[PDB]
Amino acid sequence: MISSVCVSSYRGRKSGNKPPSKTCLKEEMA
Repeated sequence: MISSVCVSSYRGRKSGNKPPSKTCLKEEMA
């Protein structure tokens, strides 16, 4: 695997669409 932090370094490494301003992930979990 790739040594990363809590996240698995997956394509959705945008921070995830939080409850407000869902623009971080904006890529179906990728």
